[PDB]
Amino acid sequence: DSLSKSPENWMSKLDDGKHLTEINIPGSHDSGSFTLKDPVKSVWAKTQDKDYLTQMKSGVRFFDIRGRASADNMISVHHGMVYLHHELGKFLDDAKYYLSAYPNETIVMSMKKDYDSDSKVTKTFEEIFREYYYNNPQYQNLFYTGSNANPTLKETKGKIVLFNRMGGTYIKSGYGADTSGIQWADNATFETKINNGSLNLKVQDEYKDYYDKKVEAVKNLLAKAKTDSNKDNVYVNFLSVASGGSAFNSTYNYASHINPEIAKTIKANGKARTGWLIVDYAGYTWPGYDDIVSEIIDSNKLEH
Repeated sequence: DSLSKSPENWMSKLDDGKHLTEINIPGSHDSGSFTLKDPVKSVWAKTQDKDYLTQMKSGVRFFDIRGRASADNMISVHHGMVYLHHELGKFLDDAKYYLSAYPNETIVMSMKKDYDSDSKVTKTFEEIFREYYYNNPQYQNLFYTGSNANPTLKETKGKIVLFNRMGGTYIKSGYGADTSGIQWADNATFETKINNGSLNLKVQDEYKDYYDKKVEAVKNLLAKAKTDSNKDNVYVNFLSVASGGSAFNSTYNYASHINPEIAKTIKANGKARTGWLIVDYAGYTWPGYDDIVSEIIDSNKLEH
């Protein structure tokens, strides 16, 4: 069958000699926002209703973690100023649990500073993630720590690869893991070289677009990924969009229109390269529409 039909372990069915970059990977934008209940606040701050484990079960492999330093030893999951009711440890344990049960999957975890540190913090966000997470013995063996600039599914399987959005880091494994980090253009389609120029990161993160212009931005990067068999090029394509203050154009409303559309587009294109598509409300299905996660998963060509 399709890999779609077994989302809990689609990556085991792949040829693990593939570089993560050439794999078509579903990701979830602001992964930990599933905790929000508040109806008013969720319009704009909630982007997921499935928890970590359920996300991973539905086939999400890219996780968008944005945090705030709560204390010199602690990172809280945040959507900008909105606290998501847990620390990073929690994502790490769910992730460890899931990888232990499906040791042929890799998880790519993005890590970003999304709001000012608690007044008590005296360390930087990068130092705290590095010392109290990445180098913590608690999470020994959880992270990829190899020195390959462009790691393969075999080298990373059963692990978290850091996708570094902290800025320059002293961490040495993962995407953008150098003292230069990743140069991120605001609300843009852009391209930048990462990992001492080893990789070419091409991102569409135009998070303030309206429906029509977003679909277009997404499809434009989509059409590029499709004709590009360079394993040194990494595509990150965010389907997600900001809502703003009061309006009842929630992130969910935008998602219910963008997801099916991009999904129908991927299906039509068959088995062509998509890059990593980061989506809101991963796994939320609408009767009579194509599912974006499932469509992403199924675009992977099985050859070996």
